[PDB]
Amino acid sequence: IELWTTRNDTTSVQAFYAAEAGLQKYKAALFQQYVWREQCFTSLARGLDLDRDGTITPFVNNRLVLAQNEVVTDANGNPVGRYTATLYKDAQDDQLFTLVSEGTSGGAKARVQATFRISNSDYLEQAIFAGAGANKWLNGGATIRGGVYVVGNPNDPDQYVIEANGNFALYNRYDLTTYSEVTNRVEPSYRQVQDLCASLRVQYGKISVGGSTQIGEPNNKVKGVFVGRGAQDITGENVGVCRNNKGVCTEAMGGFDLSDPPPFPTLDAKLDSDACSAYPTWRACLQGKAALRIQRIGNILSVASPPNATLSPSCLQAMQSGTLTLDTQSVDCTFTRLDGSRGGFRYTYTGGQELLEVFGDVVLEGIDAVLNRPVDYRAQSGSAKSATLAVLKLGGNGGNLDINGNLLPDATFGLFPNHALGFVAEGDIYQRGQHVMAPVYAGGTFRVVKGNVLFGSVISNQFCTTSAGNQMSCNASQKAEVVYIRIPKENRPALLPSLRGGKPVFQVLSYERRLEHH
Repeated sequence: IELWTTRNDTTSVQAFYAAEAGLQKYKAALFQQYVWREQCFTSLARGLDLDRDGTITPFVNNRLVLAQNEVVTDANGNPVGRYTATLYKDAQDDQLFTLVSEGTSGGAKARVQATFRISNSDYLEQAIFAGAGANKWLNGGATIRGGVYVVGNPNDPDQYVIEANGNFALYNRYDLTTYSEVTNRVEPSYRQVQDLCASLRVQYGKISVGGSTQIGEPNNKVKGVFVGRGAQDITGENVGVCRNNKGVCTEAMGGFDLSDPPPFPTLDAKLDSDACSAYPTWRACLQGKAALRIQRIGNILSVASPPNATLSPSCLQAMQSGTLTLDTQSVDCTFTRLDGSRGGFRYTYTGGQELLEVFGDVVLEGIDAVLNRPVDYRAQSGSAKSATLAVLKLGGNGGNLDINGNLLPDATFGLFPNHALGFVAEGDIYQRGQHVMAPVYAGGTFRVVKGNVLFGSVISNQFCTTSAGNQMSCNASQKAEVVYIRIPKENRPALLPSLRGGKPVFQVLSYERRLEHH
């Protein structure tokens, strides 16, 4: 709202009010279009979603009319004037917008206008976010339903960071009927999605694409391929080809398309997220927000949380060795709070279909974890049905995770992705179970066996596929698969990274009002 003192005649002041009525109405609407995108995502420079249903009305010749001859009314609801609000985008900078409201009132005409700089967070949505690798970021076959973001090595922007010549497919849809009886773990609205919002981004480096590689499909194809310094760093036999089961099928194709892009999140760097931004490091955050937190320096197991609640010796017995393996004997790491709330994790064994409930977030430092049998999970943190398990390194020991059986959420409790269990591993992750449904972070590398599929997302410094569980050699030629399933920001494991494309800004660069007639 803008208030000022004047000595102008009543006539011109009413012309100003008419215009200022238009500007401040649609400055609010413009800001509201800015908050609706901080909640598929498309930038403001490509139009507005005036409905708020995904229908975008674009800018024509950099201009978009928001209101033509709309009338301003007095307190009694009679016409005092008309105004016309027009929204203009800058030809050069796709973040600069000018809102203009020409007003008229009783034969007096006034014009007021404001320039904004608007940029959205653009929460990154990819099946695989890769880090810095070893000079290899994805090794071995893969079929990725979702985006793949790779950061690369800033001190070598000439390194092919993806030399896919076959053995690699990246799609922008999935349907969960194609997998063995896992559809009853996911919410109806989430079982077949045809817009995954996939893209290929590589911040530092080049990429090569050879025959039978498939970045998108002729029908449903990827929403952009933004690599390195420009379109120059998109090499290969298959660029511009978009025939079926070959080539790069893309809408847009240039260089890395992000300002303020996020670095690979690491335990020892600040992680600016709704839960962890106050702490100096992501690790300090996990440590401090953990419900259950156990450390292990050599043979000592020191409990650091819950500091005012008791544990069962069964719980601490299980991690004696420095490796928590679940398998065939139940382990109860829960405790009860002051107010009758539970905390920790509990792992029952059935004979059939196991259970691992997690109440709040739990982090084990200097401890490895292996879940050696299929297990259903249930997780909550008071209101929300989400939680995190962290295995962190401590003195170079621990921090690895092994999921050798299936790992799904329990249908009874909740359904994906309104029910998710997240995994932070500072070391490596090896999945030999056929189906695990979780968002996953591996500070080191994330290994997976041909044939097994992970639903959720992997953030990891390296991704690798292997021929068999026996193996740890990355050279593989068959395919593992990752299926990106968006998890809504609410009911998302708080202690996981929330990677943003850019910084959120809604800032006024200038404001002006001119009288144009009497």
